[PDB]
Amino acid sequence: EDAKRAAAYRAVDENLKFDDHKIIGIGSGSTVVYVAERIGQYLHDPKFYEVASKFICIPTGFQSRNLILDNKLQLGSIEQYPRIDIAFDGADEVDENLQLIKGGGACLFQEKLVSTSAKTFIVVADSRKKSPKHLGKNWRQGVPIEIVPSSYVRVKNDLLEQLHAEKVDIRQGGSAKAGPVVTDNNNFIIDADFGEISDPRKLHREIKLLVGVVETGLFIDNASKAYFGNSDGSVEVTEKHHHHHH
Amino acid sequence: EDAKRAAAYRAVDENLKFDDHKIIGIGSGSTVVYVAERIGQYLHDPKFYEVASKFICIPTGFQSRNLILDNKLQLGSIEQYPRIDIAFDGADEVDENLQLIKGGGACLFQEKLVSTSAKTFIVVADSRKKSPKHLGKNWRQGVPIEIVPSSYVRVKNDLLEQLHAEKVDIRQGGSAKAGPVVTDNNNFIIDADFGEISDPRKLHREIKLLVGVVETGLFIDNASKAYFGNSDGSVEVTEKHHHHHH
Amino acid sequence: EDAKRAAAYRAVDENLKFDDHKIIGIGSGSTVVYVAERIGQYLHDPKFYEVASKFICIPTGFQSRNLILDNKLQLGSIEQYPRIDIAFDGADEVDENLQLIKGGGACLFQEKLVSTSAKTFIVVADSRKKSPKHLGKNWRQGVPIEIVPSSYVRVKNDLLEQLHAEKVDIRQGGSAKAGPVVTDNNNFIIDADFGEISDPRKLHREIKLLVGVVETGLFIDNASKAYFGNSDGSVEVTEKHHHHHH
Amino acid sequence: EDAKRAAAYRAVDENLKFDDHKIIGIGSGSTVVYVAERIGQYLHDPKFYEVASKFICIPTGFQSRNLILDNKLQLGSIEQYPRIDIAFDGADEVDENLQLIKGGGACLFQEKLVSTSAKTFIVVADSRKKSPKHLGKNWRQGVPIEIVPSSYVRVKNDLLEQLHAEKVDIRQGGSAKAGPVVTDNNNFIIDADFGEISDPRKLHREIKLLVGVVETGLFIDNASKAYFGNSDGSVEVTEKHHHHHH
Repeated sequence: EDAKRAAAYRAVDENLKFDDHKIIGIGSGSTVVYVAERIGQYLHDPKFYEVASKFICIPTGFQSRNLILDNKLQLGSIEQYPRIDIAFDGADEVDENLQLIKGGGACLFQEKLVSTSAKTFIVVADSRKKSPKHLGKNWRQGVPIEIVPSSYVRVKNDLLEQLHAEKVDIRQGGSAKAGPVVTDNNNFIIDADFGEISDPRKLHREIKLLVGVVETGLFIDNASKAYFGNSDGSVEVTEKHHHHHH
Repeated sequence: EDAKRAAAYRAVDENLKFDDHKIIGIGSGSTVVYVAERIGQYLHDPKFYEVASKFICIPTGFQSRNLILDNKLQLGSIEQYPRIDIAFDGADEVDENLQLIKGGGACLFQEKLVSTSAKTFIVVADSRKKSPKHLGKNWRQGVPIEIVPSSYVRVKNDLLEQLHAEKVDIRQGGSAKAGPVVTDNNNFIIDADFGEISDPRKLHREIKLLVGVVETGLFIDNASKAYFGNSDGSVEVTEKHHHHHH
Repeated sequence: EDAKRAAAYRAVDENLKFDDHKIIGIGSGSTVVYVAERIGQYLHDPKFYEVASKFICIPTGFQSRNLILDNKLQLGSIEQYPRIDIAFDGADEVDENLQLIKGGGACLFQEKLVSTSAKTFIVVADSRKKSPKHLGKNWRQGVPIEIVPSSYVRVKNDLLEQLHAEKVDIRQGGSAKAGPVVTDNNNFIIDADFGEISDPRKLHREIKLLVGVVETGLFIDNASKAYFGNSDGSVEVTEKHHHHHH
Repeated sequence: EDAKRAAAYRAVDENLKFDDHKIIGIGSGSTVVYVAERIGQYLHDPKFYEVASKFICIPTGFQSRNLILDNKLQLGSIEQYPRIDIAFDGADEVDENLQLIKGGGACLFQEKLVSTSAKTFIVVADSRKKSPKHLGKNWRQGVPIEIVPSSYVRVKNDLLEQLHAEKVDIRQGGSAKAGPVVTDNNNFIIDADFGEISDPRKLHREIKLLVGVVETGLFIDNASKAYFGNSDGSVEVTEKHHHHHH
């Protein structure tokens, strides 16, 4: 939690341009908590209250919608505000090229609709999310894939037989819900282990073309920067072209 | 698990009438596992295989659908088989009048559609489910209530303000899903604590009449018997009119 | 269309209180078009622009959401604005006691969630909607009933067998969609003919208690006034206690 | 209706192999009516009753499910029977290479899930469906595209801006439902006019990769034959490699 907040405040302070940005994407993170918190803080500041009052915040589902309202920020919809200025969100893993695995919380669809509608997309995470090189290195649970519910047998068959997935499960709802997770868009989630992914761009397209697949947890050529919090208060940043700094 | 299986085998053996019953409701239990198992066993028996081959099993959602198929039983739909002969299911709590709290797994709607379509409804549970007297005694988490998603503020307001609920939460999906649980019928779940419920019949009607409420986890005048497993291998049975035996 | 607009402008002018009302319910009408239009006109007026700029308009689904935006009014959600000051909507039929049949457009659920969240509810219609006495007199197509999709056989059976409905059909989608209409809340619609309905309050409760029923198109003790347009430009008003005037 | 039935009976008689085929896909046609009818007729025949009794018929949504049951055929689900032997369905237009436009009834998703799960796919239509050359020649209403509901602005923007669509509309529900059609999979439908489509394979992939797109009405390299009924009782057949005959 320590690390999570560190990354978030730097991400907002360095990238949110009070002169340029009005439509802000707020993601489904447990790290974004501190993004919404930071933005909320600017609204409590007499210096920025007037400009921050006018920010319209676009959610990526229910926790996100909640984080916005609870921070007293204006809540908009992506349908009314389709051109987003800047979006902040978490990630389940980030690779050396700022390709992401997302969807650990089953909200990958609206996360991607928002992030790919944004001029700038910023990821905020704790340092464990930063892979030595490839997606699928430390996030071992699979690429989340949102699917039409009637297709779960077909999609599982295709992922195994055509795409050579190593492991494919329809995500179940645990103690909160018996049987399959249903998303905010009324879909199922498959978690598909592909091992370490060397060509995530190619992998995404292959999964996306499948009959039954709604969207993948692979976010490709989208994030412009990722901020990673350390417990020790420090923050590392990954940018495009393999450039990284503290 | 011990206790759970004990109750299940007696429930089936004593109540499933191979001469009379063809359409069988199979519930969303973690105790029903052993009901489907028991029924499956009769199908592996040369004596009963021919009759049990012809059973059509009606599920109460995805685990249930799964338990049926995995036990090699014929799978039907409630729409095609609306008159069910006998249904078996679990319960989160059972009172002295065989009124039930159900919905701990968020499948209360299809559980009730099936159980109230059945001539006979049998509950199978471990002994912890058997209340000293009232619903809400040992199940402290609230009556599950399935609601239209846009209504969660309204329904919460009505439950608190009109019905004097003690605690009202929209169930969240835990680590499997960020934000609210979505059911198999695309709805939300509210868990509403009403304390110990002295008139569950009255309570059910009041909740059911609310704008936003789809169905309640209160199963009223439905169960004809409940079987309760003890670890010690013993099985207690509650029947109508406060009659109970081993 | 003539008549429809007449009723709408009087309804708004006489009932929208610029001093008292800020949260306005806008219904799913083809007559409400002219309600949203009228409200929009006040926003184009330098006298009222500042006050009308601050109105927050709560939709009852997609046409409604559209009418609001296209009239340049602020769009809110019922979840964020649960206490509505005044709501305007259409009706498929109105009886002498201002009980309504609604749901001809399959939006009855969100229509009722909004209208019953409002301090004041005003109906706007053309004169054909005004029954000589009872609901079911000139609207012959049935009471719309929103139902959980898996329950359509059960609900039809109950409506016929328990409630003695005269005719029960699951509404089909016509040329736009093969098979059953699916609502904005992912439900089916049954249209149930009960003939002329002498006790709509009793009828509503009976349908609402059924397993599978989400909400009914019977709006009971909700509307405080109804405005009816004539082609001839005239407007008749029905109020509580059988009082009617031009 | 005349023409529609002609095509259907020949399609079944020539392609349904009572020795080889057990799992049969039944489509969402208004022409398939006569396919299900024909199959049903074989079940009324003492010669074929025993073999046809064992056919399991996989539906492509509600009319289809209905056609199966009403013809007394066994009803299965694609999840339980994922490998389909032969599927029959209609089409909104067929080109010279047996590429199809489908989705006029908003059931394109489950139609494609079924047809692409089949070893053999046969189209049955009246002669108006047979384009002189290209898709989009006589079907002028657009390629149906199933989309996640929150994405309708984004998808419309992408179709116009990236793919140069000529016309893009979110399909509305007509008199049966105010606002957007919702499909059996809880999605919206966009009808996108691309004019006459010279490379439907390329077009399908481009639309399918879009954020918000669930599935397209472009069925590519799927149909092995198409039967076209004439009023005059005659039937024309298109096969692979531009081969056509009566």
